[PDB]
Amino acid sequence: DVYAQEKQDFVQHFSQIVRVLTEDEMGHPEIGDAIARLKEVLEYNAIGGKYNRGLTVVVAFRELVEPRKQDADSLQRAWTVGWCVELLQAFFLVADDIMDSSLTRRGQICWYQKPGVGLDAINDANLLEACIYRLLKLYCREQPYYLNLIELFLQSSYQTEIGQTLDLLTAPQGNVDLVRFTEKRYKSIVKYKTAFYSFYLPIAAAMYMAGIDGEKEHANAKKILLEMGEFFQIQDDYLDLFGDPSVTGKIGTDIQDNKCSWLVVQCLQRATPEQYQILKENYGQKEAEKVARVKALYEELDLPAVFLQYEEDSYSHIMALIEQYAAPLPPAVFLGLARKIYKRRK
Amino acid sequence: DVYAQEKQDFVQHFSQIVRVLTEDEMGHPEIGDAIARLKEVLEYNAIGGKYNRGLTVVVAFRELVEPRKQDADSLQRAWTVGWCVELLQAFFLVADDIMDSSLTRRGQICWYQKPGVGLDAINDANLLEACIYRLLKLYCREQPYYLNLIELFLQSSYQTEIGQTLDLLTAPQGNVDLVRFTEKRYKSIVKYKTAFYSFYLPIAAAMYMAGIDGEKEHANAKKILLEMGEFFQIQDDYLDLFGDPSVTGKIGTDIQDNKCSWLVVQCLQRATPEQYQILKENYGQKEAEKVARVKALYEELDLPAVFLQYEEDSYSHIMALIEQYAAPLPPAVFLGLARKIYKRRK
Ligand SMILES: CC(C)Oc1ccc(-c2ccnc(NC(P(=O)(O)O)P(=O)(O)O)c2)cc1
Ligand SMILES: CC(C)Oc1ccc(-c2ccnc(NC(P(=O)(O)O)P(=O)(O)O)c2)cc1
Ligand SMILES: [Mg+2]
Ligand SMILES: [Mg+2]
Ligand SMILES: [Mg+2]
Ligand SMILES: [Mg+2]
Ligand SMILES: [Mg+2]
Ligand SMILES: [Mg+2]
Repeated sequence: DVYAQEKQDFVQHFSQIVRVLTEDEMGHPEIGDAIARLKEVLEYNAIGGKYNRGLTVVVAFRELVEPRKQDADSLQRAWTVGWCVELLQAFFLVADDIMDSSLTRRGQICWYQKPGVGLDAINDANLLEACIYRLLKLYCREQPYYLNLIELFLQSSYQTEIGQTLDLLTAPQGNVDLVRFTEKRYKSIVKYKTAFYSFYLPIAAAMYMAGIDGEKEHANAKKILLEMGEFFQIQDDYLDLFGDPSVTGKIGTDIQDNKCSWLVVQCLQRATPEQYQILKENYGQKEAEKVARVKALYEELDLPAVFLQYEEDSYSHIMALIEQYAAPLPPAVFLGLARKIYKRRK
Repeated sequence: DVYAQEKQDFVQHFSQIVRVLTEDEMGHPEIGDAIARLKEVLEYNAIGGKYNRGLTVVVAFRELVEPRKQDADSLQRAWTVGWCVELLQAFFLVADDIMDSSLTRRGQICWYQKPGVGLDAINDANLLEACIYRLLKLYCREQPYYLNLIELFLQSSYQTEIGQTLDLLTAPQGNVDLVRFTEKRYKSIVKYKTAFYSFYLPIAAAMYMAGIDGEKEHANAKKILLEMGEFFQIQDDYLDLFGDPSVTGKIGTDIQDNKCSWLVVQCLQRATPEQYQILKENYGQKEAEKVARVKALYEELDLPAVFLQYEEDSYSHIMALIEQYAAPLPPAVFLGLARKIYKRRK
């Protein structure tokens, strides 16, 4: 609703972000070709997703700062920092698509699959990460929350990389890992790989920008936001397989990649010993017929209906956590975000 | 000399660095497997090089801080920050070896070529980068130079990535780029990809730790150190091809990878029109016979002797820059480093 509202406004600011990041081109002409590559990287990889994280920073900021303190420069810093969380996302996805052997992202061929790009996209991804701290320095360097924001982005990156490491370790190519795909492990993976940077980070950044820096306040927000991020990753796994690629913009790879998906964890909890064999013989391999076999098993087990029920119960639980932990922050802060992702198809 | 001295001391501290980075394992057992992977990454990828950058931080620190201000904690911070520049190096090399299709590094198979690793090494490389800011926070957070060090590492990373981008852009696979391999372009590539992080960064970090933060002082040091780093990269290119892989620990790939190497730039300046054709038909391709053809051309052109002369003249020039710009810093600071790299065979 409020997200829907701010969406055109937020995307319109992207041209300024690009302009400012590429403005070193007059002062140091010797790096002109690299800066033209950076602009190409930014245009391809920072546009076309939902902008949920960047929008959350902007919306939260507006709801947390007294309107009389929202002058032009303040607002600009807020949307700049929203764009930083978007650049973080861009960095992670570019690299992740290489590591997951993915084909499409946000409705187009993955950056690394473009002819002429390939593993150069590794450097590209890191340049996106570098842009975050260039923007923080250009816009927020004089603010009392500058160090807090730097440390929050760096810590958020580390936690996300640790998540990514548990993701890759639980999914060896070439090895059947069924014994490792447990509820407990799944929760640990998604807490680190998705929830810190996609839920806690944007709200925490707007909190620090609003001068809300207390540990108790951050720990309360974190309780809501981490559970929100677990739920969002369960949706992401559901969408990898049962989503429409023309709506989600991406082709699924979790089964081929041997991933500890929410779907395989649920499959294992309900599997007969015979169906367990079907999973063991078919999971984590590149053959289309083996992937289809696993999908048919999930459908045979009513997993889409089980996903609908989990989502209702978990949404109710997040709503209870908001009732417990939102204060003294406006509940709308957390609700706008829950409503943006409840029942999402992309 | 002084580097030779501090080398066993510096390497001995690596076990503490590992211990402290892996100490989150008692508090959050859920990330234990990721932290065991991080230790494996650190042990494989942070050990076995020359430790020139880490040692430079330690040596410079000792020479810049009054001995009476060098207490146990101070020294520990200094070697910790030396280890940060080593982790930066580890991050860059792991990723670079993927992008360059390299085989060996520091005397062993490149991390990404280890069976079971492959493109997971992308996440590994970034975890190494994350460790830098974890160590800065654990050891330097209360110091007046904390922000300065954070911003120096982040800026140094960005400049190095911009260098890497000019390197990749000047070396397209599958395309003959001979027209782009100019003196001017070469100097711009190596200034950004090597000189800022390998020469300016360690000395600048020890300067900031010694409370030397003035812009004029940093700009003078930079003049010496950037020229030093250009010269060091010219040596690196010379070693890619004419070095002993059992001494350098790495197999060369510049000719196969179509790189704007110092050697190809020199080859082009002296080539007859016929030899230019030999280069055009043979450079930037994977065939062993084509690589050998290019090497024979370089040897036919006395390029090893031309490298010896350039090195003498450039070393003399760096020495002149030290005479002009060292003050008020001890010249030994820059000389120890020049002497560590003059005439190096690895
Ligand atoms: C350094 C870089 C390799 O680190 C990361 C890169 C990407 C990610 C990450 C986190 C959460 N989601 C994704 N992508 C999703 P997605 O491909 O969009 O479905 P996942 O592959 O987890 O299902 C990537 C985490 C860390
Ligand atoms: C994000 C990551 C991809 O960025 C970088 C990674 C590595 C480098 C870099 C800088 C200087 N030297 C190297 N390696 C050398 P080397 O392989 O050791 O001979 P080069 O391939 O330039 O000849 C790598 C620069 C940036
Ligand atoms: Mg993934
Ligand atoms: Mg993925
Ligand atoms: Mg997914
Ligand atoms: Mg390279
Ligand atoms: Mg290389
Ligand atoms: Mg080299």
